[PDB]
Amino acid sequence: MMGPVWRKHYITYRINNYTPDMNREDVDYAIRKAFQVWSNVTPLKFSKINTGMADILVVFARGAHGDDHAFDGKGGILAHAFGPGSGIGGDAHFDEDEFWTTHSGGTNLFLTAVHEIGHSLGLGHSSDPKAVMFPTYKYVDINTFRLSADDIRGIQSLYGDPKEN
Ligand SMILES: [Ca+2]
Ligand SMILES: [Ca+2]
Ligand SMILES: [Ca+2]
Ligand SMILES: [Zn+2]
Ligand SMILES: [Zn+2]
Repeated sequence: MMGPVWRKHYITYRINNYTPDMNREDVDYAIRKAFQVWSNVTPLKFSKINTGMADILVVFARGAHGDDHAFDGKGGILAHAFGPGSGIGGDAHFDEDEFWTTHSGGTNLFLTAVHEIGHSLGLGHSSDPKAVMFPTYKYVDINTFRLSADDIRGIQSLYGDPKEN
């Protein structure tokens, strides 16, 4: 049996609040590129909103932060998201007790965002260590990063593929 999927292809997101670890512009870029990774291999279209309320709310929070799952300080769980649904549904939370970066020190925001957004869209983990949904964090360069076949197969078993033209 499968978890719930989004039942719409236009999905909005809003950045709740910004970590202080990085330039604001880099936060915006990383989340954006991360939605884009999944846009690239489905029909889904994501758009940022600054006011109102959105499907996927992106949050930086430490400790207990108001849902069913408290963060565990620095290290441990880096972040978590919730599968498609209303409300908390689809949201992504990043543990402020990490140090989020654009590089291979601390924890790389773009690559964790890709993994959390995977969950946002309905994916679970992968047993393939090449998949971005593998539950262990490893750095790879952003220019070079690609989804695995396994990641691709799982997202597209959910939303199908693109779609021209
Ligand atoms: Ca939501
Ligand atoms: Ca943690
Ligand atoms: Ca931090
Ligand atoms: Zn949370
Ligand atoms: Zn995960």
